[PDB]
Amino acid sequence: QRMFEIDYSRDSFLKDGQPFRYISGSIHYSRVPRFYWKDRLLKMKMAGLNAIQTYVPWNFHEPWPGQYQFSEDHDVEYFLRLAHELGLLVILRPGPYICAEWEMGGLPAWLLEKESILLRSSDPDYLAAVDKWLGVLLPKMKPLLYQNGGPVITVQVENEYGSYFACDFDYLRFLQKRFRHHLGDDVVLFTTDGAHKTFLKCGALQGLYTTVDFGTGSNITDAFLSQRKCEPKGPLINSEFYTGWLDHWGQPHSTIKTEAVASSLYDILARGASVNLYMFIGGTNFAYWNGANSPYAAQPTSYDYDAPLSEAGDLTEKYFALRNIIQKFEKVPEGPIPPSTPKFAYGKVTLEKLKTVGAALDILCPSGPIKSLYPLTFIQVKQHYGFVLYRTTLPQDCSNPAPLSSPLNGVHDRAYVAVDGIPQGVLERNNVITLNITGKAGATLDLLVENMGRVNYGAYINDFKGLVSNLTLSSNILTDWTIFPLDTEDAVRSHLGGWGNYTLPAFYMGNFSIPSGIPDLPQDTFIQFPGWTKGQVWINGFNLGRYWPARGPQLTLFVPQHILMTSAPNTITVLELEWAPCSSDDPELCAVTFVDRPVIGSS
Amino acid sequence: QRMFEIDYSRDSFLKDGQPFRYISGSIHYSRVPRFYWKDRLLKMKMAGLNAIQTYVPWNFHEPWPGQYQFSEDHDVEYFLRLAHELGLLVILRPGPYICAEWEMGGLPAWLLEKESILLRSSDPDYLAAVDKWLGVLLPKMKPLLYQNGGPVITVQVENEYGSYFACDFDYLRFLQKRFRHHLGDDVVLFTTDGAHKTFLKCGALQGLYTTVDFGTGSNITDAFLSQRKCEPKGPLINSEFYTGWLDHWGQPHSTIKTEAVASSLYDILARGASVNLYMFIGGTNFAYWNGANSPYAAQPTSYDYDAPLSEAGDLTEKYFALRNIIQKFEKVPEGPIPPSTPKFAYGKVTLEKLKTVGAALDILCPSGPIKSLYPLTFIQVKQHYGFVLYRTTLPQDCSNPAPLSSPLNGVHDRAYVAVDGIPQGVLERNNVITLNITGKAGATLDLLVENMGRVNYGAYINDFKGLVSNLTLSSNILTDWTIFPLDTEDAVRSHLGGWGHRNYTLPAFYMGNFSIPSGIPDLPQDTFIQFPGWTKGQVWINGFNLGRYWPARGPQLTLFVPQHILMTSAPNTITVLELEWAPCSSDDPELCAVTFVDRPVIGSS
Ligand SMILES: CCCC/N=C1\SC[C@@H]2[C@H](O)[C@H](O)[C@@H](O)CN12
Ligand SMILES: CCCC/N=C1\SC[C@@H]2[C@H](O)[C@H](O)[C@@H](O)CN12
Ligand SMILES: *[C@@H]1O[C@H](CO)[C@@H](O)[C@H](O)[C@H]1NC(C)=O
Ligand SMILES: *[C@@H]1O[C@H](CO)[C@@H](O)[C@H](O)[C@H]1NC(C)=O
Ligand SMILES: *[C@@H]1O[C@H](CO)[C@@H](O)[C@H](O)[C@H]1NC(C)=O
Ligand SMILES: *[C@@H]1O[C@H](CO)[C@@H](O)[C@H](O)[C@H]1NC(C)=O
Ligand SMILES: *[C@@H]1O[C@H](CO)[C@@H](O)[C@H](O)[C@H]1NC(C)=O
Ligand SMILES: *[C@@H]1O[C@H](CO)[C@@H](O)[C@H](O)[C@H]1NC(C)=O
Ligand SMILES: *[C@@H]1O[C@H](CO)[C@@H](O)[C@H](O)[C@H]1NC(C)=O
Ligand SMILES: *[C@@H]1O[C@H](CO)[C@@H](O)[C@H](O)[C@H]1NC(C)=O
Ligand SMILES: [Cl-]
Ligand SMILES: [Cl-]
Repeated sequence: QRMFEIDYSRDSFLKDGQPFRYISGSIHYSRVPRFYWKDRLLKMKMAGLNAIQTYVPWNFHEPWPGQYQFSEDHDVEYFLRLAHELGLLVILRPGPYICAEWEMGGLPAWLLEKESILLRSSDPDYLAAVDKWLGVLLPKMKPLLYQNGGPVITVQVENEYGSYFACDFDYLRFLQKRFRHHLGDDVVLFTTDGAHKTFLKCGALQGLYTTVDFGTGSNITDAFLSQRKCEPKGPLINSEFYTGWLDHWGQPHSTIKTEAVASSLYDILARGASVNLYMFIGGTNFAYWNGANSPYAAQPTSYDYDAPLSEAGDLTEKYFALRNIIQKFEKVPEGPIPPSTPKFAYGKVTLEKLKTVGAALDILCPSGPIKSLYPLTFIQVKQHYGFVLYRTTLPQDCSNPAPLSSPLNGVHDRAYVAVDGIPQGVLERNNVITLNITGKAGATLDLLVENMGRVNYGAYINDFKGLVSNLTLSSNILTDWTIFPLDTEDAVRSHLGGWGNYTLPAFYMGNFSIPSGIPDLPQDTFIQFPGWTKGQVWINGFNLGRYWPARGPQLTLFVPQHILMTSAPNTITVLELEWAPCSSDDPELCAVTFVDRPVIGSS
Repeated sequence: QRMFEIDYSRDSFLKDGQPFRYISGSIHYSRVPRFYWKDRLLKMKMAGLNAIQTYVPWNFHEPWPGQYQFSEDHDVEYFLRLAHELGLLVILRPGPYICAEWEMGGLPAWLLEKESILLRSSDPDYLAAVDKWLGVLLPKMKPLLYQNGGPVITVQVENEYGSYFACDFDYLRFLQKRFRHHLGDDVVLFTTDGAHKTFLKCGALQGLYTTVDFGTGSNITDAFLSQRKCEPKGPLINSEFYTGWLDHWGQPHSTIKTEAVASSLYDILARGASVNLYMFIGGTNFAYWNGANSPYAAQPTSYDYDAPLSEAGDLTEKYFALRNIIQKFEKVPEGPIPPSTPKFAYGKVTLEKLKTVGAALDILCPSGPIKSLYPLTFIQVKQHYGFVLYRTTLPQDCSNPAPLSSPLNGVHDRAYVAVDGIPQGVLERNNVITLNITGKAGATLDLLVENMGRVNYGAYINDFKGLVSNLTLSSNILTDWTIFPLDTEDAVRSHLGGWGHRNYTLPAFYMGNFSIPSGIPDLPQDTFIQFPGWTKGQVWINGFNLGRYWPARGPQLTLFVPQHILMTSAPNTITVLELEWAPCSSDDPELCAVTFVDRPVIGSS
């Protein structure tokens, strides 16, 4: 009965045999707690959007081969039924690579167990993994297709493949074939590339509808001329019309002026194109989900993206401006719009040192260490995210400062160094490849190595983390390593088994109570770390992401109220990696602050 | 052993043998929805108060004799446990008369079934009923007494008795005897009166600790000296230190400056005096609970009182300044203060007229009317609050306007008049006792009479309501009356029988529905409803009577709507009973509407 298709006559979509144009906003269910899905979707519907667009991050659902996460916050099918229920159509972007400022562009790290794998190509081991994944994901998506009573109207194949070096058309044909096998022959399949013949050359394929992306700085006539070169008939489509842009730690927060977004949007819409706003809400890279660009620069925890809905889902000026623009082409729904959530400043919460990482290896590594003559990568020791401790012992005496070095810039991505429990400093990928250490002969040399996010774009998406090449001490190669994978998540959640200048990396814990019986508490809040330097934060064992007040521009992290409790005290755990304000006699300096406003744009 | 006593040697209270003085705030549980009890008491705790004071309005708990309300919003026992769980002490004021700008000063209207009753006196019928109420309420309060493990440290007997004319000391001794009977010999019993010998004269009694009240305009030294005259030894106590004042419809909203309150509080506390702030939160007079003053002037729906916590419980600047003053004397609790609740503007909701009151008689009055030669009062027809319809026929032709009058000024308190379904205007207690009417001989004369609130202070608390004396037409007494007491609360919850039982316009019901989405964490929120183009009436949402609106007079324009009576997915039904003029006649539906705004307007122009 229900039909969605391209008609090449009036250069648009037909939905059930009538002209249709979509006005869509991106929302990534993996960046919004499920608790807030309906709030974010309804606020989108109230803006006049007739569709949403989302990415399926493969690594978010298949963290090990044959092990799947489809429940609760990982419940993509529920997210799509929710959008359908609210009268929203869906543009589905299942990858397998999605880019998206997300860890390894969505590709699982365990693909790198074949060290020579060519990602995003007809590499047969890559293809076999993708097919297995498609064979799990696509049967789930099939009943959600418009034609089968669901909201899914079009499906993107890959993501900006014309920007990748490999240019493997056999790979794209494999995807087309497999998508067609699981989804049937009616579903509209499409690609998205940069709006210029140089990008379309390797991205476009026969039988996949070619669409472009571009933001407020591109000539709109030209951008659409580049799409029409590939598709002379059918809908003009901008699949990613930038409402804002991404951040990197240590760089200024990106913003795009409302007026530019509204002007461009009106223009796109008036030509009768379908369009998706990237992002409409950005949300947050919780835990270790953020990505990175080459040359190595990680994106921060916040994925606010200067979107119309702020990271916490607030209604912004930009929100109402775009709504006003869409009102010129559609009647938007009636009624008042769900509000920006109330925010509460819980104030200062004092922390106490629980344990250094060194002192906690029993619980961080219950299996015992892996021993190896040379250093092993994260992939080889079977850890994907977080931190691995690399231990050796000095061979020569170092009373005088000896150079500890990764000659091949093989510290991926940052390493916190200690000799016999004296902090020595930091090795930084691309930036600091040498550091002067001291200690006795037979001293324990510790390098705590952080994966700061796998690169999500470009040639270097095969980003093994860890010590990926040798380290040398006074030009001599350090050998005889004792490598500890670290179950930081497990250990924080069990209060490190205790259930019932630099400083050494350590866990700091405190807590705070919220009164019950109060109809408006708990509320959303923002955590601040003044005096801290770099680390990871959990509240009630929930990993809220990374803090780095030392680099900016993000100083506060979003804390959604639903992980806060009133029946029992809430516990905050910080893993500070470089310097904690906690030696002081004054214990009041060893503390975090909850504030009612975000600071993601610090100078 | 748990003890709380007056230390007469040391001019002080002893709590478990230690010196104690209290810094209390008034909160009336009958004026805050239960949903928000814990919110207000925690805000009051976080202010630095170590006690709260509250009244028990008898009529709130015994609407008819031997028929009690002690559950939910009427659950005083629970309110007190909640104050105790928060570590607050409680100063209980159970009347039996409480004043409090509350209908009849808390006295049940049914006491008036004896027309000649002398209230607040040793009149034997008033005593019997008081005694019966104390036998119900006081045994419930006994285990909440500090000595028995609860929060209650002192208990007020009567309320400003010294201001009342009767000066019946036997009455006071009767109360003391019965309070002692149910509560025991250790409870601290006390009285409150104006800070001046002319009030303390009839208020004070041996055995009851004498305390005073006074506000920011009183001389603190003179006030405490009047107290010391009755009580030479023991703690100084201002039982009602006014942080603001009451309103009346038609008068500007009363405010008292934060500075004057702060500096008076400082000085009271510098004396080592115990003090209670009246009000700390004021809340709302829902339904028909408001009182009035003589000469007749009703207090409005809002009981904001310019309190440190606003009507809807907001922290105000006054709150912070008062918290700061207390901090100078006492350590105040640590941690963040629960916030002002989020308010939400639901916007315009259109209503439409469902039925005039005239057309809804059968559902409003299902047992039928009472027939009487001359008019009967609300009490005689067994209705205490709301509206009573009086009906007769014109005994003569009035094709030329003829005067309808209540020569003895006996329309209590407002009558909405119609002849054969044509509205004629309004009769008003004091202001307008005559109204010109037209109609044919034998036409139906209707007077919809509103009880605007029984006087809560003065000699005139025996306020019957209704047509309390005869009407004349062209000077001749009108006879043969058909009187319909109106069951408006029931009729509204059944949607005028629609849902079954599992210039002027005719008084009429207007209804309209609005939805709020489910699965949104922060919806529904508190709101405020406004009535642009409407005149005077009653409003319900989901059958919860939010009180009276009178935007024609002010100063209150909005009414407070607590979030917990609002529902998701299921439509919320607004019912408006407009009494004088509805904006609903033109061919513009969008005029027939109300608006929900996110800020209160109780203090305008
Ligand atoms: C020249 C920049 C091209 C890199 N592409 C980007 S950076 C921001 C966005 C998101 O990553 C999105 O997932 C990409 O499709 C397009 N894009
Ligand atoms: C000037 C006459 C004073 C009448 N008493 C009042 S008006 C405000 C307050 C409350 O009504 C309160 O219930 C009374 O005790 C004292 N009082
Ligand atoms: C866009 O480019 C076209 C040429 O294709 C040109 O005619 C037009 O002026 C340009 N518009 C803007 C906004 O620069
Ligand atoms: C190590 O020490 C040598 C000699 O003291 C010095 O030249 C060098 O700068 C040091 N390492 C670094 C960080 O450059
Ligand atoms: C380290 O050096 C040894 C010996 O030269 C070599 O076998 C090994 O491959 C090197 N490892 C890395 C990661 O460079
Ligand atoms: C937080 O928890 C610790 C230990 O569980 C406890 O000592 C403290 O009272 C709690 N609240 C704080 C830190 O104020
Ligand atoms: C209050 O009255 C006393 C007399 O009892 C007087 O000494 C004092 O000056 C007065 N204070 C004020 C503020 O008027
Ligand atoms: C009633 O009408 C008479 C004229 O018959 C007039 O004198 C009088 O002022 C009117 N009274 C009122 C209350 O309008
Ligand atoms: C009504 O008038 C009659 C006759 O004067 C009188 O007996 C009676 O008391 C009056 N009733 C009222 C309620 O005024
Ligand atoms: C008002 O809502 C009630 C309850 O659902 C219903 O009985 C009535 O018919 C509704 N009217 C409108 C216009 O929605
Ligand atoms: Cl997307
Ligand atoms: Cl009180």
